[PDB]
Amino acid sequence: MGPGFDFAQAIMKKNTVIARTEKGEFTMLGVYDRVAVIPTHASVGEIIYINDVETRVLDACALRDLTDTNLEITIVKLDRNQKFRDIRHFLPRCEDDYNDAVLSVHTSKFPNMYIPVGQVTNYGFLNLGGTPTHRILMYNFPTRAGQCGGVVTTTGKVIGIHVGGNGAQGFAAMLLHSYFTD
Repeated sequence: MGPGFDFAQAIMKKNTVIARTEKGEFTMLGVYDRVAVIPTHASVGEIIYINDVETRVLDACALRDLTDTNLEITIVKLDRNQKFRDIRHFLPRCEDDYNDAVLSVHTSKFPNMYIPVGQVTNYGFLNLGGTPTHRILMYNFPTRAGQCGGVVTTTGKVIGIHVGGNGAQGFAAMLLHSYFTD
Protein backbone atom coordinates (compact mmCIF):
# COMPACT_ATOMS: atom_id res chain seq x y z
CA MET A 1 0.00 0.00 0.00
CA GLY A 2 3.01 2.35 0.67
CA PRO A 3 6.85 2.45 0.69
CA GLY A 4 7.09 0.24 3.86
CA PHE A 5 5.11 -2.64 2.24
CA ASP A 6 7.11 -2.10 -1.00
CA PHE A 7 10.40 -2.91 0.76
CA ALA A 8 8.79 -5.78 2.75
CA GLN A 9 7.32 -7.27 -0.50
CA ALA A 10 10.76 -6.98 -2.25
CA ILE A 11 12.37 -9.11 0.58
CA MET A 12 9.47 -11.68 0.72
CA LYS A 13 9.38 -12.24 -3.10
CA LYS A 14 13.17 -13.04 -3.39
CA ASN A 15 14.58 -13.91 0.09
CA THR A 16 12.00 -16.21 1.84
CA VAL A 17 11.20 -19.95 1.64
CA ILE A 18 8.60 -22.08 3.54
CA ALA A 19 10.57 -24.15 6.15
CA ARG A 20 8.84 -27.26 7.65
CA THR A 21 10.34 -29.08 10.72
CA GLU A 22 8.64 -31.60 13.11
CA LYS A 23 7.56 -28.37 15.01
CA GLY A 24 5.53 -27.10 11.94
CA GLU A 25 5.88 -24.60 9.00
CA PHE A 26 7.97 -21.40 9.43
CA THR A 27 8.72 -18.23 7.39
CA MET A 28 12.51 -18.65 6.72
CA LEU A 29 14.62 -15.60 5.62
CA GLY A 30 17.47 -16.42 3.14
CA VAL A 31 20.37 -13.97 3.78
CA TYR A 32 23.13 -14.90 1.23
CA ASP A 33 24.50 -17.99 -0.62
CA ARG A 34 22.71 -21.03 1.03
CA VAL A 35 22.49 -19.45 4.52
CA ALA A 36 19.05 -18.79 6.11
CA VAL A 37 17.66 -17.98 9.62
CA ILE A 38 14.73 -19.50 11.59
CA PRO A 39 13.66 -19.21 15.29
CA THR A 40 15.64 -21.71 17.43
CA HIS A 41 12.27 -23.20 18.71
CA ALA A 42 11.78 -24.66 15.13
CA SER A 43 14.28 -27.42 16.31
CA VAL A 44 16.10 -27.80 12.93
CA GLY A 45 17.40 -31.41 12.43
CA GLU A 46 19.59 -33.14 9.74
CA ILE A 47 16.71 -32.99 7.16
CA ILE A 48 14.33 -30.00 6.62
CA TYR A 49 11.52 -29.32 4.05
CA ILE A 50 12.08 -26.12 1.97
CA ASN A 51 9.05 -25.27 -0.25
CA ASP A 52 8.08 -28.98 0.35
CA VAL A 53 11.48 -30.27 -1.03
CA GLU A 54 13.44 -32.68 1.26
CA THR A 55 16.71 -30.78 1.94
CA ARG A 56 19.87 -31.94 3.83
CA VAL A 57 20.98 -29.39 6.48
CA LEU A 58 24.77 -28.85 6.00
CA ASP A 59 25.01 -26.85 9.26
CA ALA A 60 22.71 -25.36 11.95
CA CYS A 61 23.93 -23.03 14.75
CA ALA A 62 21.74 -21.67 17.58
CA LEU A 63 23.17 -18.23 18.44
CA ARG A 64 23.90 -17.05 22.03
CA ASP A 65 25.50 -13.68 23.02
CA LEU A 66 28.89 -13.58 24.87
CA THR A 67 27.05 -13.58 28.29
CA ASP A 68 26.05 -17.10 26.98
CA THR A 69 22.33 -16.03 26.79
CA ASN A 70 19.88 -17.41 24.13
CA LEU A 71 19.28 -15.08 21.07
CA GLU A 72 16.55 -17.44 19.57
CA ILE A 73 18.20 -17.20 16.08
CA THR A 74 19.29 -20.45 14.37
CA ILE A 75 21.56 -19.93 11.32
CA VAL A 76 21.05 -22.81 8.84
CA LYS A 77 23.11 -23.78 5.79
CA LEU A 78 20.97 -25.68 3.20
CA ASP A 79 22.08 -28.31 0.65
CA ARG A 80 20.14 -26.35 -1.99
CA ASN A 81 21.04 -25.97 -5.75
CA GLN A 82 20.31 -22.19 -5.73
CA LYS A 83 21.78 -19.16 -3.83
CA PHE A 84 19.72 -16.36 -2.20
CA ARG A 85 20.08 -12.76 -3.31
CA ASP A 86 22.70 -11.27 -0.92
CA ILE A 87 20.78 -8.93 1.44
CA ARG A 88 23.49 -8.60 4.17
CA HIS A 89 23.80 -4.84 3.25
CA PHE A 90 20.19 -4.33 4.55
CA LEU A 91 21.13 -5.63 8.05
CA PRO A 92 21.71 -3.12 10.91
CA ARG A 93 25.19 -3.09 12.54
CA CYS A 94 23.95 -2.01 16.05
CA GLU A 95 20.93 -2.66 18.36
CA ASP A 96 18.32 0.16 17.84
CA ASP A 97 14.65 1.31 18.12
CA TYR A 98 12.69 1.88 14.82
CA ASN A 99 9.62 4.04 13.98
CA ASP A 100 7.49 2.33 11.24
CA ALA A 101 7.94 -1.49 10.87
CA VAL A 102 6.10 -4.18 8.80
CA LEU A 103 5.98 -7.90 9.83
CA SER A 104 5.74 -10.17 6.70
CA VAL A 105 4.76 -13.92 6.79
CA HIS A 106 4.44 -16.52 4.00
CA THR A 107 3.23 -20.06 4.95
CA SER A 108 0.57 -22.52 3.56
CA LYS A 109 -1.86 -21.10 6.20
CA PHE A 110 -0.75 -17.39 5.91
CA PRO A 111 0.39 -16.59 2.32
CA ASN A 112 1.32 -12.96 1.35
CA MET A 113 0.60 -11.57 4.85
CA TYR A 114 1.93 -8.05 5.73
CA ILE A 115 1.22 -6.43 9.19
CA PRO A 116 1.89 -2.71 9.92
CA VAL A 117 3.14 -3.23 13.52
CA GLY A 118 4.23 0.44 13.95
CA GLN A 119 6.97 1.57 16.44
CA VAL A 120 9.63 -1.05 17.46
CA THR A 121 11.33 -0.77 20.92
CA ASN A 122 14.78 -2.19 21.84
CA TYR A 123 13.16 -4.23 24.69
CA GLY A 124 16.38 -6.17 25.55
CA PHE A 125 15.74 -9.01 28.07
CA LEU A 126 12.67 -11.29 27.68
CA ASN A 127 11.79 -14.54 29.44
CA LEU A 128 10.63 -16.24 26.20
CA GLY A 129 8.70 -19.53 26.81
CA GLY A 130 10.69 -19.82 30.10
CA THR A 131 14.14 -19.16 28.38
CA PRO A 132 16.11 -16.00 29.26
CA THR A 133 16.65 -14.27 25.84
CA HIS A 134 18.61 -11.09 24.80
CA ARG A 135 18.35 -8.56 21.91
CA ILE A 136 14.49 -8.65 21.71
CA LEU A 137 12.46 -6.10 19.65
CA MET A 138 8.85 -5.36 20.88
CA TYR A 139 5.89 -4.00 18.79
CA ASN A 140 2.27 -3.44 20.06
CA PHE A 141 0.38 -5.84 17.72
CA PRO A 142 -1.58 -8.93 18.89
CA THR A 143 0.54 -11.43 16.83
CA ARG A 144 -0.71 -15.11 16.74
CA ALA A 145 0.59 -18.69 16.24
CA GLY A 146 1.74 -19.23 12.57
CA GLN A 147 3.72 -15.87 12.46
CA CYS A 148 7.12 -17.08 13.94
CA GLY A 149 10.01 -16.60 11.44
CA GLY A 150 8.06 -13.61 10.07
CA VAL A 151 10.46 -10.90 8.78
CA VAL A 152 10.44 -7.47 10.53
CA THR A 153 11.53 -4.67 8.11
CA THR A 154 11.61 -0.86 7.97
CA THR A 155 12.11 0.88 4.57
CA GLY A 156 15.75 -0.02 3.71
CA LYS A 157 16.45 -2.38 6.73
CA VAL A 158 15.78 -6.08 7.69
CA ILE A 159 15.91 -5.68 11.52
CA GLY A 160 14.59 -8.97 13.00
CA ILE A 161 12.56 -12.22 12.85
CA HIS A 162 9.30 -12.80 14.82
CA VAL A 163 9.85 -15.26 17.73
CA GLY A 164 6.79 -14.80 20.07
CA GLY A 165 4.08 -12.67 21.75
CA ASN A 166 1.78 -12.33 24.80
CA GLY A 167 -1.58 -11.52 23.02
CA ALA A 168 -1.01 -7.68 23.32
CA GLN A 169 2.65 -7.51 22.04
CA GLY A 170 4.87 -9.34 19.51
CA PHE A 171 8.64 -10.00 19.96
CA ALA A 172 11.42 -10.36 17.35
CA ALA A 173 15.04 -11.55 17.63
CA MET A 174 17.36 -8.78 16.20
CA LEU A 175 19.32 -9.55 13.03
CA LEU A 176 22.79 -7.91 12.98
CA HIS A 177 25.42 -7.66 10.16
CA SER A 178 28.06 -9.39 12.38
CA TYR A 179 25.95 -12.63 12.47
CA PHE A 180 26.60 -13.25 8.71
CA THR A 181 30.23 -12.09 8.16
CA ASP A 182 32.05 -14.76 5.99
